[PDB]
Amino acid sequence: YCQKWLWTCDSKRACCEGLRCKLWCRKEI
Repeated sequence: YCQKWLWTCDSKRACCEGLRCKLWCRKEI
């Protein structure tokens, strides 16, 4: 689900739940 976390969901894998695939995935609220 996640993308290595702190990595740009794409060349590795999609983004996790809540994360922001915009530019780079990362925890947020």
